Amino acid sequence: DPFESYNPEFFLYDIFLKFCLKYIDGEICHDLFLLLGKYNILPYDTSNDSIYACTNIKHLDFINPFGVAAGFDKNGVCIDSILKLGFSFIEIGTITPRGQTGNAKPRIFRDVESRSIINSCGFNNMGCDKVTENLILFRKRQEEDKLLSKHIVGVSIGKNKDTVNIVDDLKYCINKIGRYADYIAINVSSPNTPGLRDNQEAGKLKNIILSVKEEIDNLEKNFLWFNTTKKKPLVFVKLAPDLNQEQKKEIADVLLETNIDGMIISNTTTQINDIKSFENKKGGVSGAKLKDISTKFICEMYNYTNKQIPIIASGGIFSGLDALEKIEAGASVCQLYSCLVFNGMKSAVQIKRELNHLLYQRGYYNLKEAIGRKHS
Ligand SMILES: Cc1cc2nc3c(=O)[nH]c(=O)nc-3n(C[C@H](O)[C@H](O)[C@H](O)COP(=O)(O)O)c2cc1C
Ligand SMILES: Cc1cc([C@@H](C)NC(=O)c2[nH]cc(-c3c[nH]c4cc(C(F)(F)F)ccc34)c2C)no1
Ligand SMILES: O=C(O)c1cc(=O)[nH]c(=O)[nH]1
Repeated sequence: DPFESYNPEFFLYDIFLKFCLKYIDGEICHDLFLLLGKYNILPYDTSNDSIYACTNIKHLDFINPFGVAAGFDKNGVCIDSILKLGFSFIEIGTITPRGQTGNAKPRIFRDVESRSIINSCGFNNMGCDKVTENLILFRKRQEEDKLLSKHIVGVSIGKNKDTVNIVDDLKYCINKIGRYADYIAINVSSPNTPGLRDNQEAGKLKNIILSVKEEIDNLEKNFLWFNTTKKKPLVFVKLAPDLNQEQKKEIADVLLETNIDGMIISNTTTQINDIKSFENKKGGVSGAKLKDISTKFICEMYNYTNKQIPIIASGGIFSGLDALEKIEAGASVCQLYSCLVFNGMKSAVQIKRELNHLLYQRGYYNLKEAIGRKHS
Protein backbone atom coordinates (compact mmCIF):
# COMPACT_ATOMS: atom_id res chain seq x y z
CA ASP A 1 0.00 0.00 0.00
CA PRO A 2 1.55 3.32 -1.06
CA PHE A 3 -0.49 5.59 1.28
CA GLU A 4 -0.56 4.06 4.76
CA SER A 5 3.17 3.51 5.36
CA TYR A 6 6.62 4.81 4.46
CA ASN A 7 8.13 2.07 2.33
CA PRO A 8 9.69 1.76 -1.15
CA GLU A 9 6.26 2.07 -2.80
CA PHE A 10 5.38 5.25 -0.85
CA PHE A 11 3.20 7.35 -3.14
CA LEU A 12 4.96 10.68 -2.64
CA TYR A 13 8.14 9.40 -4.29
CA ASP A 14 6.10 8.68 -7.42
CA ILE A 15 4.54 12.14 -7.40
CA PHE A 16 7.95 13.73 -6.94
CA LEU A 17 9.58 11.54 -9.60
CA LYS A 18 6.95 12.49 -12.21
CA PHE A 19 7.62 16.14 -11.39
CA CYS A 20 11.41 15.68 -11.74
CA LEU A 21 11.13 13.77 -15.02
CA LYS A 22 9.03 16.55 -16.55
CA TYR A 23 10.80 19.66 -15.27
CA ILE A 24 14.27 18.99 -13.80
CA ASP A 25 17.66 18.38 -15.43
CA GLY A 26 18.74 14.77 -15.21
CA GLU A 27 21.98 15.12 -13.28
CA ILE A 28 20.25 17.43 -10.79
CA CYS A 29 17.65 14.74 -10.08
CA HIS A 30 20.45 12.22 -9.61
CA ASP A 31 22.23 14.50 -7.15
CA LEU A 32 18.98 14.75 -5.16
CA PHE A 33 18.64 10.97 -5.07
CA LEU A 34 22.22 10.67 -3.83
CA LEU A 35 21.60 13.39 -1.24
CA LEU A 36 18.60 11.49 0.12
CA GLY A 37 20.58 8.25 0.19
CA LYS A 38 23.65 9.87 1.75
CA TYR A 39 21.48 10.84 4.75
CA ASN A 40 19.63 7.50 4.84
CA ILE A 41 16.27 9.19 4.38
CA LEU A 42 15.19 6.65 1.75
CA PRO A 43 12.84 3.79 2.66
CA TYR A 44 13.94 0.18 3.19
CA ASP A 45 12.76 -3.17 1.88
CA THR A 46 12.55 -5.30 5.01
CA SER A 47 11.19 -8.47 3.42
CA ASN A 48 12.85 -11.87 3.10
CA ASP A 49 13.77 -12.42 -0.51
CA SER A 50 12.42 -15.64 -2.00
CA ILE A 51 14.90 -18.49 -1.63
CA TYR A 52 13.68 -19.72 -5.04
CA ALA A 53 15.06 -16.62 -6.78
CA CYS A 54 18.58 -16.58 -5.40
CA THR A 55 21.49 -17.04 -7.75
CA ASN A 56 25.25 -17.38 -7.71
CA ILE A 57 28.42 -16.82 -9.71
CA LYS A 58 31.06 -19.17 -8.30
CA HIS A 59 31.12 -18.33 -4.55
CA LEU A 60 29.20 -15.05 -4.97
CA ASP A 61 25.80 -15.83 -3.44
CA PHE A 62 23.26 -13.19 -4.49
CA ILE A 63 20.27 -13.12 -2.15
CA ASN A 64 18.16 -12.02 -5.10
CA PRO A 65 18.94 -11.53 -8.79
CA PHE A 66 18.80 -7.72 -9.06
CA GLY A 67 21.63 -5.28 -8.56
CA VAL A 68 22.44 -1.72 -9.51
CA ALA A 69 24.75 -1.18 -12.49
CA ALA A 70 27.93 0.86 -12.54
CA GLY A 71 27.67 4.60 -13.04
CA PHE A 72 24.81 5.07 -10.60
CA ASP A 73 26.83 5.49 -7.39
CA LYS A 74 30.15 6.36 -9.01
CA ASN A 75 31.88 7.32 -5.76
CA GLY A 76 30.26 4.89 -3.34
CA VAL A 77 28.57 7.66 -1.35
CA CYS A 78 25.24 5.95 -0.62
CA ILE A 79 25.87 2.23 -1.04
CA ASP A 80 23.80 1.41 2.06
CA SER A 81 20.61 3.23 1.06
CA ILE A 82 20.58 1.92 -2.51
CA LEU A 83 21.08 -1.67 -1.38
CA LYS A 84 18.36 -1.37 1.25
CA LEU A 85 15.83 -0.45 -1.45
CA GLY A 86 15.84 -4.19 -2.11
CA PHE A 87 18.88 -4.84 -4.31
CA SER A 88 21.28 -7.72 -3.69
CA PHE A 89 24.38 -5.96 -5.04
CA ILE A 90 25.80 -2.77 -6.47
CA GLU A 91 28.74 -2.05 -8.74
CA ILE A 92 30.31 1.24 -7.74
CA GLY A 93 32.46 3.21 -10.16
CA THR A 94 33.67 3.36 -12.74
CA ILE A 95 36.60 4.81 -10.82
CA THR A 96 40.00 6.00 -12.05
CA PRO A 97 43.25 6.45 -10.08
CA ARG A 98 42.98 10.24 -9.94
CA GLY A 99 39.78 12.22 -9.54
CA GLN A 100 38.49 13.95 -12.64
CA THR A 101 35.47 16.03 -13.54
CA GLY A 102 34.45 14.32 -16.76
CA ASN A 103 32.92 16.24 -19.65
CA ALA A 104 31.13 19.57 -19.44
CA LYS A 105 27.52 19.67 -18.30
CA PRO A 106 24.81 19.14 -19.44
CA ARG A 107 25.90 15.65 -20.39
CA ILE A 108 22.87 13.47 -19.47
CA PHE A 109 19.44 13.55 -21.13
CA ARG A 110 16.32 11.42 -20.72
CA ASP A 111 13.47 10.55 -23.08
CA VAL A 112 10.51 9.49 -20.94
CA GLU A 113 8.34 8.41 -23.88
CA SER A 114 10.82 5.71 -24.92
CA ARG A 115 12.36 5.18 -21.44
CA SER A 116 15.79 6.02 -22.83
CA ILE A 117 18.83 7.86 -21.54
CA ILE A 118 21.86 9.27 -23.34
CA ASN A 119 25.04 10.27 -21.50
CA SER A 120 28.52 11.63 -22.21
CA CYS A 121 29.77 11.73 -18.60
CA GLY A 122 33.40 10.85 -19.31
CA PHE A 123 34.22 8.94 -16.10
CA ASN A 124 33.63 11.72 -13.60
CA ASN A 125 34.65 10.48 -10.15
CA MET A 126 36.41 11.46 -6.93
CA GLY A 127 39.34 9.15 -7.57
CA CYS A 128 40.42 5.80 -6.23
CA ASP A 129 41.82 6.95 -2.87
CA LYS A 130 38.61 8.72 -1.85
CA VAL A 131 36.28 6.04 -3.17
CA THR A 132 38.36 3.45 -1.31
CA GLU A 133 37.77 5.41 1.93
CA ASN A 134 34.02 5.43 1.21
CA LEU A 135 33.98 1.69 0.61
CA ILE A 136 35.96 1.01 3.80
CA LEU A 137 33.41 2.98 5.82
CA PHE A 138 30.63 0.94 4.20
CA ARG A 139 32.40 -2.33 5.00
CA LYS A 140 32.70 -1.24 8.65
CA ARG A 141 28.97 -0.47 8.89
CA GLN A 142 28.19 -3.74 7.11
CA GLU A 143 29.79 -5.85 9.86
CA GLU A 144 27.23 -4.64 12.41
CA ASP A 145 24.11 -4.32 10.20
CA LYS A 146 21.48 -7.09 10.05
CA LEU A 147 20.19 -5.82 6.73
CA LEU A 148 23.51 -5.69 4.85
CA SER A 149 25.33 -8.86 5.93
CA LYS A 150 25.03 -10.77 2.62
CA HIS A 151 24.99 -7.86 0.17
CA ILE A 152 27.68 -7.79 -2.50
CA VAL A 153 29.74 -4.81 -3.69
CA GLY A 154 31.72 -4.80 -6.92
CA VAL A 155 34.02 -2.10 -8.20
CA SER A 156 34.29 -1.03 -11.83
CA ILE A 157 37.74 0.26 -12.79
CA GLY A 158 38.82 2.35 -15.77
CA LYS A 159 41.53 4.79 -16.84
CA ASN A 160 42.03 8.52 -16.46
CA LYS A 161 41.37 10.64 -19.53
CA ASP A 162 45.12 11.27 -19.98
CA THR A 163 46.47 7.74 -19.48
CA VAL A 164 48.38 6.10 -22.30
CA ASN A 165 48.45 2.50 -21.06
CA ILE A 166 45.25 1.43 -19.35
CA VAL A 167 46.92 -1.41 -17.43
CA ASP A 168 48.88 1.03 -15.24
CA ASP A 169 45.63 2.62 -14.06
CA LEU A 170 43.93 -0.74 -13.52
CA LYS A 171 46.85 -1.93 -11.38
CA TYR A 172 46.81 1.19 -9.23
CA CYS A 173 43.11 0.74 -8.50
CA ILE A 174 43.39 -2.97 -7.74
CA ASN A 175 46.15 -2.35 -5.21
CA LYS A 176 44.11 0.41 -3.52
CA ILE A 177 40.57 -0.99 -3.48
CA GLY A 178 40.75 -4.67 -4.45
CA ARG A 179 40.73 -6.07 -0.93
CA TYR A 180 37.34 -4.38 -0.22
CA ALA A 181 35.65 -5.62 -3.41
CA ASP A 182 33.66 -8.78 -3.93
CA TYR A 183 34.42 -8.47 -7.63
CA ILE A 184 36.24 -6.15 -10.03
CA ALA A 185 34.60 -5.14 -13.32
CA ILE A 186 37.05 -4.21 -16.08
CA ASN A 187 35.43 -1.39 -18.06
CA VAL A 188 36.68 -1.63 -21.64
CA SER A 189 33.32 -0.53 -23.05
CA SER A 190 32.50 3.11 -22.30
CA PRO A 191 31.69 4.94 -25.54
CA ASN A 192 32.69 8.26 -23.92
CA THR A 193 36.44 7.69 -23.52
CA PRO A 194 37.93 7.84 -27.04
CA GLY A 195 39.85 4.68 -27.86
CA LEU A 196 38.80 2.75 -24.76
CA ARG A 197 36.69 0.23 -26.73
CA ASP A 198 39.72 -0.65 -28.88
CA ASN A 199 40.82 -2.58 -25.78
CA GLN A 200 38.21 -5.21 -26.66
CA GLU A 201 40.50 -6.38 -29.46
CA ALA A 202 41.53 -9.89 -28.50
CA GLY A 203 45.26 -9.35 -28.03
CA LYS A 204 44.82 -6.21 -25.94
CA LEU A 205 41.94 -7.69 -23.93
CA LYS A 206 43.89 -10.85 -23.13
CA ASN A 207 46.83 -8.84 -21.81
CA ILE A 208 44.47 -6.66 -19.74
CA ILE A 209 42.68 -9.61 -18.15
CA LEU A 210 45.90 -11.42 -17.27
CA SER A 211 47.45 -8.24 -15.84
CA VAL A 212 44.37 -7.68 -13.68
CA LYS A 213 44.22 -11.29 -12.48
CA GLU A 214 47.94 -11.16 -11.70
CA GLU A 215 47.62 -7.95 -9.68
CA ILE A 216 44.72 -9.40 -7.69
CA ASP A 217 46.67 -12.61 -7.03
CA ASN A 218 49.67 -10.54 -5.85
CA LEU A 219 47.61 -8.85 -3.10
CA GLU A 220 47.94 -11.81 -0.74
CA LYS A 221 51.73 -11.88 -1.26
CA ASN A 222 52.07 -8.26 -0.12
CA PHE A 223 42.06 -10.12 7.85
CA LEU A 224 43.08 -9.64 4.22
CA TRP A 225 39.70 -9.72 2.48
CA PHE A 226 37.46 -7.03 3.97
CA ASN A 227 34.50 -7.83 1.77
CA THR A 228 31.39 -9.99 1.82
CA THR A 229 32.92 -13.16 0.33
CA LYS A 230 36.09 -13.06 2.49
CA LYS A 231 37.85 -14.17 -0.70
CA LYS A 232 39.84 -12.44 -3.39
CA PRO A 233 37.58 -10.56 -5.83
CA LEU A 234 36.31 -12.29 -8.94
CA VAL A 235 37.09 -10.63 -12.28
CA PHE A 236 34.40 -9.60 -14.75
CA VAL A 237 34.70 -7.70 -18.03
CA LYS A 238 32.00 -5.28 -19.18
CA LEU A 239 31.45 -5.49 -22.96
CA ALA A 240 30.16 -2.99 -25.53
CA PRO A 241 27.15 -3.95 -27.69
CA ASP A 242 28.53 -2.36 -30.91
CA LEU A 243 30.65 -5.25 -32.19
CA ASN A 244 30.43 -7.48 -35.24
CA GLN A 245 30.26 -11.28 -35.10
CA GLU A 246 33.98 -11.69 -35.79
CA GLN A 247 34.84 -9.45 -32.81
CA LYS A 248 32.39 -11.24 -30.51
CA LYS A 249 33.88 -14.64 -31.37
CA GLU A 250 37.49 -13.56 -30.79
CA ILE A 251 36.47 -11.98 -27.47
CA ALA A 252 34.74 -15.21 -26.45
CA ASP A 253 37.94 -17.18 -27.19
CA VAL A 254 39.94 -14.81 -24.98
CA LEU A 255 37.40 -15.04 -22.15
CA LEU A 256 37.66 -18.85 -22.26
CA GLU A 257 41.47 -18.84 -22.48
CA THR A 258 41.89 -16.46 -19.52
CA ASN A 259 39.33 -18.12 -17.18
CA ILE A 260 37.58 -14.84 -16.53
CA ASP A 261 34.87 -15.26 -13.92
CA GLY A 262 32.03 -13.50 -15.68
CA MET A 263 30.99 -11.06 -18.34
CA ILE A 264 28.70 -8.05 -18.00
CA ILE A 265 26.60 -7.72 -21.12
CA SER A 266 26.31 -4.90 -21.87
CA ASN A 267 27.26 -1.22 -21.76
CA THR A 268 25.48 1.58 -23.65
CA THR A 269 25.17 1.72 -27.43
CA THR A 270 26.10 4.34 -30.03
CA GLN A 271 23.87 2.87 -32.75
CA ILE A 272 20.41 4.12 -31.69
CA ASN A 273 19.60 7.23 -33.73
CA ASP A 274 15.77 7.17 -33.87
CA ILE A 275 15.09 9.17 -30.67
CA LYS A 276 14.04 12.67 -31.75
CA SER A 277 14.97 14.48 -28.54
CA PHE A 278 18.48 12.95 -28.76
CA GLU A 279 19.08 13.90 -32.38
CA ASN A 280 22.10 16.19 -31.87
CA LYS A 281 23.40 14.64 -28.63
CA LYS A 282 26.64 12.77 -27.95
CA GLY A 283 27.14 9.62 -25.95
CA GLY A 284 25.85 6.14 -25.31
CA VAL A 285 22.16 5.23 -25.08
CA SER A 286 20.64 3.22 -22.21
CA GLY A 287 17.11 2.06 -21.48
CA ALA A 288 14.31 0.33 -23.34
CA LYS A 289 15.80 0.85 -26.79
CA LEU A 290 18.87 -1.13 -25.64
CA LYS A 291 16.84 -4.16 -24.46
CA ASP A 292 16.70 -6.25 -27.64
CA ILE A 293 20.27 -5.46 -28.75
CA SER A 294 21.67 -6.57 -25.42
CA THR A 295 19.51 -9.72 -25.05
CA LYS A 296 20.63 -10.92 -28.48
CA PHE A 297 24.23 -10.13 -27.44
CA ILE A 298 23.72 -12.34 -24.35
CA CYS A 299 22.45 -15.23 -26.48
CA GLU A 300 25.39 -14.90 -28.86
CA MET A 301 28.06 -14.82 -26.14
CA TYR A 302 26.46 -17.58 -24.05
CA ASN A 303 26.73 -19.79 -27.10
CA TYR A 304 30.17 -18.59 -28.24
CA THR A 305 31.54 -19.40 -24.75
CA ASN A 306 29.80 -22.81 -24.61
CA LYS A 307 27.86 -21.67 -21.52
CA GLN A 308 31.07 -21.69 -19.43
CA ILE A 309 31.23 -17.98 -18.54
CA PRO A 310 28.48 -16.61 -16.25
CA ILE A 311 26.69 -13.52 -17.51
CA ILE A 312 25.52 -10.42 -15.67
CA ALA A 313 22.75 -8.82 -17.77
CA SER A 314 22.54 -5.06 -18.25
CA GLY A 315 20.32 -3.23 -20.70
CA GLY A 316 16.69 -2.21 -20.82
CA ILE A 317 15.45 -4.29 -17.87
CA PHE A 318 12.30 -2.67 -16.48
CA SER A 319 9.91 -5.54 -15.64
CA GLY A 320 9.94 -9.12 -14.40
CA LEU A 321 9.34 -10.33 -17.96
CA ASP A 322 12.37 -8.38 -19.20
CA ALA A 323 14.38 -10.01 -16.41
CA LEU A 324 13.18 -13.49 -17.27
CA GLU A 325 14.09 -12.90 -20.91
CA LYS A 326 17.66 -12.07 -19.89
CA ILE A 327 17.88 -15.11 -17.64
CA GLU A 328 16.51 -17.53 -20.22
CA ALA A 329 18.96 -16.04 -22.70
CA GLY A 330 21.87 -16.98 -20.45
CA ALA A 331 22.21 -14.42 -17.64
CA SER A 332 22.59 -15.53 -14.03
CA VAL A 333 21.87 -12.09 -12.55
CA CYS A 334 20.55 -8.69 -13.69
CA GLN A 335 21.64 -5.09 -13.20
CA LEU A 336 19.24 -2.16 -13.30
CA TYR A 337 19.95 1.50 -14.07
CA SER A 338 17.30 3.12 -16.29
CA CYS A 339 14.61 1.25 -14.30
CA LEU A 340 15.59 3.22 -11.19
CA VAL A 341 15.47 6.45 -13.16
CA PHE A 342 12.00 5.91 -14.60
CA ASN A 343 10.28 3.76 -11.93
CA GLY A 344 12.01 5.18 -8.87
CA MET A 345 12.26 3.90 -5.31
CA LYS A 346 9.85 0.98 -5.84
CA SER A 347 11.99 -0.49 -8.61
CA ALA A 348 13.50 -3.45 -6.77
CA VAL A 349 10.43 -4.48 -4.75
CA GLN A 350 8.25 -4.37 -7.86
CA ILE A 351 10.58 -6.24 -10.20
CA LYS A 352 11.26 -8.98 -7.62
CA ARG A 353 7.53 -9.51 -7.09
CA GLU A 354 6.92 -9.62 -10.86
CA LEU A 355 9.70 -12.17 -11.46
CA ASN A 356 8.51 -14.41 -8.63
CA HIS A 357 5.06 -14.36 -10.24
CA LEU A 358 6.52 -15.31 -13.64
CA LEU A 359 8.59 -18.14 -12.22
CA TYR A 360 5.39 -19.56 -10.77
CA GLN A 361 3.31 -19.00 -13.90
CA ARG A 362 6.03 -20.57 -16.08
CA GLY A 363 6.44 -23.69 -13.94
CA TYR A 364 10.01 -23.13 -12.79
CA TYR A 365 11.01 -24.56 -9.43
CA ASN A 366 13.61 -21.81 -8.96
CA LEU A 367 15.48 -19.21 -10.96
CA LYS A 368 18.58 -21.31 -11.56
CA GLU A 369 16.42 -23.68 -13.59
CA ALA A 370 15.60 -20.84 -15.99
CA ILE A 371 19.17 -19.77 -16.72
CA GLY A 372 19.84 -20.38 -20.39
CA ARG A 373 16.59 -22.22 -21.04
CA LYS A 374 16.00 -20.48 -24.36
CA HIS A 375 18.93 -22.53 -25.69
CA SER A 376 17.76 -25.95 -24.49
C1 LIG B 1 24.54 8.31 -16.70
C2 LIG B 1 25.10 6.92 -16.91
C3 LIG B 1 26.38 6.65 -16.44
C4 LIG B 1 26.96 5.41 -16.59
N1 LIG B 1 28.25 5.20 -16.11
C5 LIG B 1 28.77 3.93 -16.24
C6 LIG B 1 30.03 3.65 -15.74
O1 LIG B 1 30.66 4.52 -15.16
N2 LIG B 1 30.57 2.40 -15.89
C7 LIG B 1 29.86 1.43 -16.53
O2 LIG B 1 30.36 0.33 -16.67
N3 LIG B 1 28.61 1.68 -17.02
C8 LIG B 1 28.06 2.93 -16.88
N4 LIG B 1 26.81 3.16 -17.38
C9 LIG B 1 26.06 2.07 -18.07
C10 LIG B 1 25.13 1.32 -17.13
O3 LIG B 1 25.92 0.74 -16.14
C11 LIG B 1 24.34 0.26 -17.87
O4 LIG B 1 25.24 -0.68 -18.43
C12 LIG B 1 23.51 0.85 -19.01
O5 LIG B 1 22.92 2.07 -18.58
C13 LIG B 1 22.45 -0.09 -19.57
O6 LIG B 1 21.51 -0.42 -18.57
P1 LIG B 1 20.01 0.17 -18.56
O7 LIG B 1 19.45 0.02 -19.95
O8 LIG B 1 19.24 -0.61 -17.54
O9 LIG B 1 20.10 1.62 -18.21
C14 LIG B 1 26.25 4.41 -17.23
C15 LIG B 1 24.95 4.65 -17.68
C16 LIG B 1 24.38 5.92 -17.53
C17 LIG B 1 23.00 6.15 -18.05
C1 LIG C 1 24.94 9.76 -13.07
C2 LIG C 1 23.64 10.42 -13.50
C3 LIG C 1 22.43 9.80 -13.78
C4 LIG C 1 21.53 10.81 -14.16
C5 LIG C 1 20.09 10.62 -14.53
C6 LIG C 1 19.90 9.57 -15.58
N1 LIG C 1 19.49 10.20 -13.32
C7 LIG C 1 18.14 10.50 -13.06
O1 LIG C 1 17.48 11.10 -13.87
C8 LIG C 1 17.57 9.99 -11.76
N2 LIG C 1 18.31 9.30 -10.88
C9 LIG C 1 17.55 8.93 -9.83
C10 LIG C 1 16.27 9.40 -10.06
C11 LIG C 1 15.09 9.24 -9.12
C12 LIG C 1 14.23 8.15 -8.96
N3 LIG C 1 13.33 8.46 -8.01
C13 LIG C 1 13.57 9.72 -7.54
C14 LIG C 1 12.91 10.49 -6.56
C15 LIG C 1 13.37 11.76 -6.24
C16 LIG C 1 12.64 12.59 -5.19
F1 LIG C 1 12.29 13.74 -5.74
F2 LIG C 1 11.52 11.96 -4.79
F3 LIG C 1 13.41 12.84 -4.13
C17 LIG C 1 14.48 12.29 -6.92
C18 LIG C 1 15.14 11.54 -7.90
C19 LIG C 1 14.66 10.24 -8.21
C20 LIG C 1 16.27 10.07 -11.27
C21 LIG C 1 15.09 10.74 -11.93
N4 LIG C 1 22.17 11.99 -14.11
O2 LIG C 1 23.46 11.72 -13.69
O1 LIG D 1 31.32 7.84 -17.72
C1 LIG D 1 30.69 7.55 -18.77
O2 LIG D 1 30.51 8.42 -19.67
C2 LIG D 1 30.17 6.17 -19.10
C3 LIG D 1 30.87 5.03 -18.80
C4 LIG D 1 30.39 3.83 -19.21
O3 LIG D 1 30.99 2.82 -18.96
N1 LIG D 1 29.24 3.79 -19.88
C5 LIG D 1 28.57 4.94 -20.19
O4 LIG D 1 27.55 4.93 -20.81
N2 LIG D 1 29.04 6.12 -19.78
